[PDB]
Parts: sequence; structure tokens; C-alpha cells
Amino acid sequence: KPIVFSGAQPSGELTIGNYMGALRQWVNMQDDYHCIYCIVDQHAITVRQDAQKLRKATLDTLALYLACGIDPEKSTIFVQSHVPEHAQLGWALNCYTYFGELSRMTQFKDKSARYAENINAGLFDYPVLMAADILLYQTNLVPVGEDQKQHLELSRDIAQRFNALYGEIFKVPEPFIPKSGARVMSLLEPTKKMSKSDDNRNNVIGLLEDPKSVVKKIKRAVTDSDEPPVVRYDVQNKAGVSNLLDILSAVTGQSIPELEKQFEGKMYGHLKGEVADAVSGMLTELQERYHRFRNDEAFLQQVMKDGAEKASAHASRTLKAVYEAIGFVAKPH
Amino acid sequence: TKPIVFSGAQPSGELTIGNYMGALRQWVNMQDDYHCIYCIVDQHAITVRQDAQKLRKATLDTLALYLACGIDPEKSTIFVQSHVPEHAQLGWALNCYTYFGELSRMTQFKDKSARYAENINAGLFDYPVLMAADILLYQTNLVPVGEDQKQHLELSRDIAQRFNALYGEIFKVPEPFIPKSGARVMSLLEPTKKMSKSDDNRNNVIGLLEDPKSVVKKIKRAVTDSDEPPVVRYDVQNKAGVSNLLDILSAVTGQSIPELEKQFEGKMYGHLKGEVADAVSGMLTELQERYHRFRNDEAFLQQVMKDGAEKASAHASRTLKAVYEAIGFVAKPH
Ligand SMILES: Nc1ncnc2c1ncn2[C@@H]1O[C@H](COP(=O)(O)OC(=O)[C@@H](N)Cc2c[nH]c3ccccc23)[C@@H](O)[C@H]1O
Ligand SMILES: O=C(O)[C@H]1Cc2c[nH]c3cccc(c23)S1
Repeated sequence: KPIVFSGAQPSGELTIGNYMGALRQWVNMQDDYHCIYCIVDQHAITVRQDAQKLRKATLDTLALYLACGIDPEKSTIFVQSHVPEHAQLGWALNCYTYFGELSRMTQFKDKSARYAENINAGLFDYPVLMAADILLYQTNLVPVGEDQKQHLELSRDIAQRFNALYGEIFKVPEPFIPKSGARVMSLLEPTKKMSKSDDNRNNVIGLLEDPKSVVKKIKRAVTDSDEPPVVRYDVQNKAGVSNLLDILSAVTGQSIPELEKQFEGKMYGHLKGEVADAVSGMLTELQERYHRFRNDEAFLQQVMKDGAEKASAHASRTLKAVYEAIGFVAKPH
Repeated sequence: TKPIVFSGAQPSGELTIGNYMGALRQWVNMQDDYHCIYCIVDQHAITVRQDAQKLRKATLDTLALYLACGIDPEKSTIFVQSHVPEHAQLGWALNCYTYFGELSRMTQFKDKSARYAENINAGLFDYPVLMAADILLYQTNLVPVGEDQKQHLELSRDIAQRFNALYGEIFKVPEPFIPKSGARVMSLLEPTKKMSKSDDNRNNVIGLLEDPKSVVKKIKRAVTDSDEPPVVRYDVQNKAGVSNLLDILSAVTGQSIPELEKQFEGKMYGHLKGEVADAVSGMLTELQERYHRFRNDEAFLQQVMKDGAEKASAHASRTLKAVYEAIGFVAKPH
């Protein structure tokens, strides 16, 4: 049974796209793979932010993942900084990573533009820590979005390079190739995917938005001039309408041919009304689960404590072999 | 509580008399006056590719060399860097408070880049930040280092002040402790070049574990100025070889530079190199007798490492917990 590792940023404002795409897909596969979810608070601090907000967002992310169906009995979920092995292997893998490999990262060069005032060593060194995150757990599979592909490739390079010197210490991870299938596009830019990182929040529906705000953003979702207004799937002529159908279908399960006949003789106004109802209905159940988890501090502590302990048994095993291989004197027990 | 001293050396190569005069001598001298913590920085060592068996042996060699020099485990915390996870942990956190430019301007990074151009790795680049972590973890007041670590030490003051300015007095701002004499021991055949463990010309280098007979031969061959007449006078700029030899003899006898200048009045360089030779030969001979007694007792080495890591961890965890609270990490449930 393959080991899967995902990093969860304790700062991402997750959208319905995240939830009905990757998250829903992985929630349904917790018994097929040994899934590990790691809230990467050590990665987060490469971008400076309020300390209290980072603490709060670490817990928000924990409760949100739980509300989405991550089951801490089936999967391992934990906070990165709670397992010191991440930093430890992070340092040691620096010594097997070329400076040039890090310099050629587009994530570093792109994030240098956005944060030209904090081009800090953490921003530069992020891929090595990522590499350590993955390799500690003998990970077979990493779901990555497009802008993490090069980071995963470095991880595979580091694993192979390290193995070539010392033996099969790490598993070489593979990208998880199949995509969720749900199509959720930006509400004003329906050629671009709805993204949690959009600075234009009116493109997205965040997982915690209330129904009044959902209607606001859906009602302003772009449509087509087509006279008469016809609810028909056409990603090039009627993308906006096609996006609303795709989102509704992702919410309800109804097929696109079913939805077309559902809205036969209906206007663009009612289609948005049905989308908002379906989306807010979905978000209302997620939200009540979120707040039940989120307000239960003892529960969240127990999850964090149990997850870190599960992660640690694997992480320390790998780090022990790493340190033995590199040549350190073992810590006297 | 006494003010805290922290310093480290790599279990790489063979420690030199430069390592002794720039760092190790002051470490011994400070053990009573301050609370001293001394580290074998094996995680720093691996920034230069090392044979794994040699690295493990070098760690034990270095520890026995500390003990031979007079570092006393009942006065000083002595410990191996990789035995205290908090060094790696604070290293990462402080990465996020260090500017890329501060690391690319590092003289040591550039020098090691040219020398290990086949292994210009991120550890070599990130080196100063882990060093910063090594120091700041212990609320360190003083860092006894040679002159070549000054830039590294100054970055760690910058990092500490930068972090404190955001978060309160989490760290002490450390101060360098760099000796007036012997901060930059020079190469015997090229006294304009610092004496370096990695020198391929071994006639430049006095090894602390090297055969005293070979050391005497190298010191007798040390190059000296062409002053006419020869005069044994301390002048590091114009009389580099002679002054370096005066520093070295000073480090063995404890006589001041002016007492040695008065002692060598009417004496020439041949007599000088002879005295330095006999003095260093005596010191290394006694050093190596203590070295082997410590080094051949691996169970003692193991006990020192365990006691030291445990003493170090108590202090490092206390600092790391405060760092984690300040930057906003959820604390690990206990
Ligand atoms: N020719 C010389 N003359 C005088 N002093 C010299 C000479 N060559 C070396 N030194 C000093 O010896 C110490 C050990 O050298 P390292 O190369 O191990 O030094 C190094 O590699 C450090 N980065 C180890 C370290 C890691 N973390 C620390 C924290 C505090 C202090 C030191 C450290 C050093 O003090 C060095 O300045
Ligand atoms: O930015 C992101 O989402 C990445 C954050 C991250 C840190 N460590 C890992 C390991 C696997 C996958 C990811 C990460 S995804």
C-alpha cells in the first residue's frame, strides 16, 4: 500500500475548487493509500506574517481538513514543526543539493518578484525542506499542482543522488498523475482555473463563505451575450455558463446533458440561483462540521499529538538511517 | 548564572595549531570564568563531502582532542551538534530571517566555492544560518573564534537583533572573543596566507596530532623576512613569518609578545625557529599523550557525548520553544 504525502499550507484560503477537486478525490481514497497530510508551518514562515494569525490559521487548516473528511484514524495529519526530523533532514539534504539547483527554481525566482524585500534564505531553501518532508516518510506518491512540479522533480533528484552514494535509503517519489475530474473555473475569468492563490477574491468561493456572500459572487459571474439566453454546454462560446454547469454538476452529481434539460427554457438568472443554492448547501454542511472541530481545542490537540507521534515513528526511522549512512556518530541512547 | 560561552569546531580534516591558538586555547582558558558550551559541528562538516567512516572517526578524534586540550566535561558542556535536533530546527526558522544577499557575500562561501566547485551545495551557502542557530540557542554572550569566523559571527548578531526587534528579547546578542595574538595563524612557508587544514602543501601546517618530529622539521623551515641585520621583533605587516613564530611560541609558553622580544634581543631567526620548534614539540608531545588516553576509551567518549547532549538539549529546547511561540507556531502537545 503506497504512501502518499501532501503539504497543506496553513495560510491557503481554500475554495470550492480545492474541495470538489483534489480534496474530495483524496478523502475518498484514504483506505486505498497510506495518506499523510502535513500542515507546513515551517514552510509558511518563509513569507513574513502575523504570528498570532499563523497560529490561528494552522488550527483553521487542521479543522478544515478534518471537516472535509480527512480521517485522522485512517490518515496521518500533523503539523510540520511538531516533528523535528523535518528540519534535521532539511539541513542534511542541503548538503546534497546543488546551489544551482535551488537558484534555477522558478518558484524561487517568481516569489523573489512578489517578495523582493524578503528574499530570505528560507524562500531560497524551501525546495530542500520540501524534499525532506517527502523523503522522511518513504513516500511513493505526491499530488502536486503545476507550480510544485519542479520542486517534486528536485526531490526525486535528491533521493536518487543520495541513494547512489549510500544505498536505497529513500524511496524515489512519483507524481500522482490522475486529476480529480471536477472542473471549477474562476467566476470572472472562466478560462483560468479557480485558484486559492488568486489576489482577486471575487473569482473564488472560499469554503467558509456564507450564503449571502455566495449569491453576491455567483450573481456577478460572467455569462455570454447569446440571444436568446440558452443554458448549453460550450466551453468556448459559453464558458461562463459552462463553468456554472460544471460547478453545479460537481455539487449535485447531475450530468451535463441532465442539467441542460433541467434548465431547458430557463434563464441565466435561475442557473446562478441554482448554482448558489447548491454551493451554499454544500458549504453549510462543511461549515457546521468545521466549527464543531475548530471549537474543540482538546480534540485538535489530540489530533495533532496523535498525528505527530505517527509521523515521528516513520520520520525518525528514516533519519536514523540517513545519519548512519552520512557518517554521524549516533546519539547515545 | 554565569554568562554563557559557546563555540564549535568541525570534525573535518586534522586540527591545526591555528585551530588551537584561534579557538581551542581560549575555550580552555574560559571554562571557569564563564559557563562554557563546546560543540563538534558535524552537520557543518558535511557541507564538504566526507567519507562516512572517516567522518564518524573524526567526530571521536575531535572530542578526544577537546579533552586533551583540557576541555573538562565536568566544567563545560561538550556535545555533538547532530545530537541536538534543535540546531537544525532553529537553523530553518532563522533561514526565514536571513537575507539571501547576506549569505552570498560570505567570504567563506566564496572561498569554499572555489575550492569545492564540484560540490557548491546549499549547505555551503546556508552554513552561516546554522552557525547563527548554534550560538543563539544557548543565550550565548561570548563566542571565542579565530579571525576567519568574524564575518559569520557578525551575521549572527544581525540575525539576533533582527529577530529581537520583531519579537522581544528572545535571543542574547553574542559578542566575539577573538584573541589579540594568534587570531590568524599563518602558513609556515607562505606567512601571508592563513594556515589551513585543507592546504595541499602540508609543509604549511602544524597538526595538533602530527608527529612532533615532523613539526620540528616544518618549524625550522619557516620562511622569515630578509631584514638586515635580522631582528626578532614583532611586526605582523613587515615581519610576518617572525611575528607568526612569536605568536606560536607565545601560545605555548604564555609569555607576552614583549617578553619574547626582550628574550630574543641579540638573537637571530635560526635561534628563534629552534626555540619555537622545541616549545611546540614539547606541547604537542604532552597533548598527544593525553589525546590517546582519552581517544582509546570510547565508552568514556560515549558518556561525555550523552551527558553533553543532555545538558545542551535542556538549554536549546528552552530557547527553541520561545522562538516557536514568537513566530506563531502551534506548540507541540506534550
Ligand atoms: N589559522 C588559524 N588561526 C587562528 N584561528 C584559526 C585558524 N584556522 C581556524 N581557526 C579557528 O579555529 C576554529 C575552528 O575552525 P573550524 O574551521 O572548525 O571553524 C568552523 O568551521 C566554524 N564555522 C565552526 C562553528 C560552527 N558553529 C559555530 C558556532 C560558534 C563558533 C564556531 C562555530 C574557528 O574558531 C576558526 O576561526
Ligand atoms: O505549496 C504547496 O502546496 C507545497 C507545500 C509543501 C511543503 N512540503 C511538501 C511536500 C509535498 C507537497 C507539498 C509540500 S505542496
